[PDB]
Amino acid sequence: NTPREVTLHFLRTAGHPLTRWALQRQPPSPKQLEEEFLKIPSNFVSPEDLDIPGHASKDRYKTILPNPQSRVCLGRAQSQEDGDYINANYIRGYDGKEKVYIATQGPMPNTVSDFWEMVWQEEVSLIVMLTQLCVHYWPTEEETYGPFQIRIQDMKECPEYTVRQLTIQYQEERRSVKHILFSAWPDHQTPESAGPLLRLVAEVEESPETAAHPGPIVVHSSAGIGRTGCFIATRIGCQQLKARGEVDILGIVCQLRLDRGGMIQTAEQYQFLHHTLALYAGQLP
Repeated sequence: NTPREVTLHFLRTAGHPLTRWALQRQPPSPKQLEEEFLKIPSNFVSPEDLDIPGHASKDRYKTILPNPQSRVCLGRAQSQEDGDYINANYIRGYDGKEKVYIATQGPMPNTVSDFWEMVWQEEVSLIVMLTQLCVHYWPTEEETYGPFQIRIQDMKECPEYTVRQLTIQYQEERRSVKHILFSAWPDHQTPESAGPLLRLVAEVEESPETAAHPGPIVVHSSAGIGRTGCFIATRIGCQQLKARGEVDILGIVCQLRLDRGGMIQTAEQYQFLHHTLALYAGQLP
């Protein structure tokens, strides 16, 4: 037994299944949830676990690093660019389905081109952005980012988020990307309430998946783990509730940390998950 095998074994086997009923009517107590959250290992990687020269200039935070086993590598198919590094991980969706999301930090001014390279390479058609009133990496009208031309076709303000219809063109090929900006979500905090979050999840679910093999949904926030983690854990929890009438929230969080260290930052965020999914249960047939 080493520290890492202990970590991996916990994340791989821990679980606390909650029926619709137990979720709505008899959840674990706030104290039980705090103690449970604290037992979940972070699965952060040490800087000694990435061998990527000069990656630090492309990280917003020195301690929040992409796990190499699930890291998104930039193959540079479209650029004369240098190495393969972006702080972003592939995230498994419902039932362990691969590459349903890419959790990444919001672009820094020097990684905007890398972010757009990733959107192209991975055939991303949906971006979910979580923020509070981070750069303006999309254009007002039209901008070129490296080899890519991005144009905004439409901008629609909803009560809780702004939906932008964008296009990305490389050479002859121009793709549609839907962009959803959800504000009023501070880092290390929860949304103001669960309703706006559930309506964000519904907005994502109702987005048209035209592709034969759909790309990953890009979810980002400042660090790419707290608000990013809450969002993705909420969607997966809704999916489990709807398909099976139960949710294993502890398992969901553990599975997300296998994909990217530190997903879901606070016990309060973890408690809000339970609260949010208790509400979603009530919408169910």
